[PDB]
Amino acid sequence: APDSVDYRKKGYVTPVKNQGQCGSCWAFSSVGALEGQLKKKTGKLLNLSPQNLVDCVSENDGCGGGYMTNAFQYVQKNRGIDSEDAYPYVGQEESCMYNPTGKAAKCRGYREIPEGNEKALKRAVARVGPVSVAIDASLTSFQFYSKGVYYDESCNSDNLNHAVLAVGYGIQKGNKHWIIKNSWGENWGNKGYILMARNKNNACGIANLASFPKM
Ligand SMILES: *C(=O)([N][N]C(=O)[C]([C][C]([C])[C])[N]C(=O)O[C]C1=[C][C]=[C][C]=[C]1)[N][N]C(=O)[C]([C][C]([C])[C])[N]C(=O)O[C]C1=[C][C]=[C][C]=[C]1
Repeated sequence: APDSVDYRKKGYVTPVKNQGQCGSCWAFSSVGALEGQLKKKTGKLLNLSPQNLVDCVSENDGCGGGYMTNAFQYVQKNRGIDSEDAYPYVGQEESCMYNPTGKAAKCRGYREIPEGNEKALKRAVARVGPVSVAIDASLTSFQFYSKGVYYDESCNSDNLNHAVLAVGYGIQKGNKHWIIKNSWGENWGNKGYILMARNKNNACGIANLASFPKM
């Protein structure tokens, strides 16, 4: 486990997407996680379908919200997930139309990080790859972030309200951080990314609800 790692540099990350006016962030987090592993396992990098999840995961609420663990279990039971091309994103709830022939991957379960354990989280990102996480993205300081390691005393570790993708970690000007991939488009934050404080008392609940798919 290095002191710094960026999976974008390793080609384990697809370009930044934009969920739009739909609470499908959980879907984008799941997908991002699957894409890392799929890349790690097969050597290819393609866009998996968040819409597949939105319409098909019955234990979740589509645009009204959901959990990544539910999304992972779905892919396992369904024995697959479609590629973005085979099931494009519409940003709206629709009936499940999973196309078996557009299948791009699947998974055989998932693994959760010990709640609140930033150490294990780092270990997971180092060992396995991009990890799905939930944070508190309610603060105005988060909405308008652009540079530097983000942090705010007002952040609530118990009000988890946004699922996001941990694609790395490092240290900038003395500050350890998490390299986070958002789904609000590229013109947001730093080209769609945000570096959030690491080892700063589990800032914004970064390690409270994290997991990764297993293939
Ligand atoms: C996430 O999507 N978080 N919400 C957003 O990011 C919002 C959604 C609103 C529709 C506005 N912003 C947005 O969509 O805008 C994009 C944008 C913003 C600014 C500039 C440009 C573009 N949805 N939240 C969840 O899914 C949560 C998180 C989960 C990981 C804990 N889950 C949830 O609400 O629970 C649902 C549930 C599931 C199963 C059983 C019971 C409940």
